Amino acid sequence: VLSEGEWQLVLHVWAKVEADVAGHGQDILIRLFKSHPETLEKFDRFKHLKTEAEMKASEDLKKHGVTVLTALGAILKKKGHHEAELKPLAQSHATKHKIPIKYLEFISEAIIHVLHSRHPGNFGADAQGAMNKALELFRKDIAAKYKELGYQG
Ligand code: HEM
Ligand code: NA
Repeated sequence: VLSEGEWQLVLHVWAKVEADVAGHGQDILIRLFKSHPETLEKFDRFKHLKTEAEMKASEDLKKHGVTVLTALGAILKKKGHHEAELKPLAQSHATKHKIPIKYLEFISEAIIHVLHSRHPGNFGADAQGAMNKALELFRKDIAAKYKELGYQG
């Protein structure tokens, strides 16, 4: 369980993300796909993209980035009371997309990397630790839901 103090570090960096969610989503998706190319193969819409330049120029990738980060934002803003938000997300990522927890760990890493790089003013050691705690809570709750849904993750 996160303290309120930890949630405020989380939401204070998220407020900077929200200056330009589209830009942050591009950086984060591209970071994921470059760091762990196997993750791109899960995307039938995007797996043809060969290079970072092609990724940067993809209007649909940018759109998806916004979808992803807005969903994650809505979860974080619940400060752990995210049962309703996680249900549809768990069901799609388990049953339709088939995303192992391992890959959730990878996008968590991508998120932290990008925030560390873009927001040194709001992502010092304490803030990063809070965000890590929030993303670990997220993955823990998702993993539990995966199991309920019949997916080993
Ligand atoms: C913070 C973690 C994540 C969030 C908040 C997130 C959020 C979303 C949302 C909102 C959608 C659209 C609605 C849906 O189908 O549920 C989506 C679709 C999808 N997600 Fe995720 N996602 C996350 C992690 C992942 C990861 C790590 C992968 C793969 C490595 C992945 C693969 C997909 C795929 C393949 C789709 C369908 C894309 C399409 O429209 O063709 N997601 N995600
Ligand atoms: Na800006």
